[PDB]
Parts: sequence; structure tokens; C-alpha cells
Amino acid sequence: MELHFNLELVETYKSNSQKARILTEDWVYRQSYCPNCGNNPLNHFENNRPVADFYCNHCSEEFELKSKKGNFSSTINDGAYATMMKRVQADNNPNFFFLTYTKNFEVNNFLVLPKQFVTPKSIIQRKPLAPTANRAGWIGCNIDLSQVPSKGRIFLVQDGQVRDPEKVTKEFKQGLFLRKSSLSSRGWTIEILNCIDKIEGSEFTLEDMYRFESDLKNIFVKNNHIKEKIRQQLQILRDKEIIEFKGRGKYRKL
DNA sequence: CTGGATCCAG
DNA sequence: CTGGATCCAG
DNA sequence: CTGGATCCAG
DNA sequence: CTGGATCCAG
Ligand SMILES: [Ca+2]
Ligand code: NA
Ligand SMILES: [Zn+2]
Repeated sequence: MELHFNLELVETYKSNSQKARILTEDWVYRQSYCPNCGNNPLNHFENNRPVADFYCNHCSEEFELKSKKGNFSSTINDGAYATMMKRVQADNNPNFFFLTYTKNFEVNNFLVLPKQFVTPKSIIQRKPLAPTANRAGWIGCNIDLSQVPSKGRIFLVQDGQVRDPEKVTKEFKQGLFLRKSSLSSRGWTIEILNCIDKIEGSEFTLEDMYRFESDLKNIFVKNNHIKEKIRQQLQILRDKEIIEFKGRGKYRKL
């Protein structure tokens, strides 16, 4: 990845907001890949499409890009409130890219946030624009990401440095199982991913997994069928291309 | 027209 | 954190 | 929807 | 039997 914008694109513009739109969307089109499946390039939706900047034409994941000069805040500016409210609840609800760029118009940080982390609760309605305003009565919104987990933020470029796309695809696919709250309970798929990651190396077996039985039992005290559950969860992780089934109780991390 | 889109600016 | 000024398109 | 339980190919 | 597939309850 190269980290600088194509400044020529914005010669004819005056608004720094509109310049940011052009420069950041061009950069992502030219330089980013699908953090879910690894497809490059992402495809750009048509202009004005609500909360819909890019799609991956391989896996159908959608992406909303939010960009800013400087540093991230937990509060993010957006578009129309009503259509945000509708898009976060859609079956094809978008994942969210966050991009920071420097005073030299180069990409400082670039991360993805899995889609489950932007919920209707996150979306804060703004006061309508005054009737003095050009867009009088427009109701915009801000997104409150304060509650998002540290681990939900998956960096593609971090403080100047491009990260390995395979580390990112791995982390994103794990991230899609991550729970909206620290207060929400354990969750099987998460706890099993946790065991998998405690196993050294790429290859493992069902017997390796059944060693975590006593540990899983403490967590899920009412589960009297732990082994069956381990097996069911491995099937879930397979269907998501997180592991491969080698046949008869043998697995490999992807 | 109306109603989406940008994030900047302070 | 809050309120706008640009842009874009059916 | 997800946690707990059941089924049966091989 | 063993491990992948499926069902049922709240
Ligand atoms: Ca955007
Ligand atoms: Na957009
Ligand atoms: Zn993809």
C-alpha cells in the first residue's frame, strides 16, 4: 500500500469536506482490499447511496468510509439520521472503515470495524439545521463508538505502517463473532476460538480440543454435552473459512 | 424540486 | 460537541 | 438467536 | 464406536 492521496483530483473544489470525500474514496479504491475475503479492488457504489461507499464483489460485504484529518474521536460525523437508522438494521448492513490523514495529505491510520458494532443505539440524532441554512431542516446524525471494544478495531494501516493482509483477514473473520458488550455473556464460538488460539501451531485434532473440556465446563456449567458442542462449533468455524476439516477429527487453522 | 452525500471548523 | 457549507442526482 | 441435546454415516 | 450433522427450547 502507498499512503498518499491523488491531490490533482481536487483542483476544482473549494470545500475541504468535499475534497476529503474525493481524496479518501479514491485512495481506498486504489489501495484497499476486502478485509473479509481479501478481494482487490473494492467496488465503489454510486454517489449519494445511503451509508454505502464500497462493496466487495466476491463476498458481498459492504463498507462505509468515514475519514478525518488528525486523530479519531469516539464520536463520528455522518449523513441523514433516518437512513442511517435504516441501514444499520438492514440485512446488508455495512462494515465501517475509519481513515485518518495528516496535514501532508497522507494516510496515517486505516481500520475496519465489523458491522455488528454500529447499532441503532450508536446513532445520535442531531438538531435539524436552522431555517437560515442552505439545507434547512436537514437532520443529520453522529455515531457514538465509545462502547466499542478495543479488539473490534482492526487496523490495516497503523501509524504509518501497512499491516499484513492475511493477519487482517484472520482478525476480521474472528472479529465478526465478537460481542457488542463486555456485559453480554460468554458465547460458545468466542470461547472455542480462544481455545484454538491457545493451541501452538497450525494443525490440531479433536483430542486436543477435548482437553479444554474441564475449562469450558466451568464457563458453561449447564452444558452436559460439551464434546458435541465443541464439534458443532468447529463446524461453524469451518463454514466461515476460519478452519479447515482435514477429515475424521483433524483440523488446520486457515 | 427534494433529499441523499462530505467532514470540516471552531 | 455542535451547526454548516459544499456537492450530487433522480 | 444461541445454548443444550440428539441423531446416524461411516 | 467416533466425529460430522441436525434438532429442540427458551
Ligand atoms: Ca462515507
Ligand atoms: Na457515502
Ligand atoms: Zn470480500
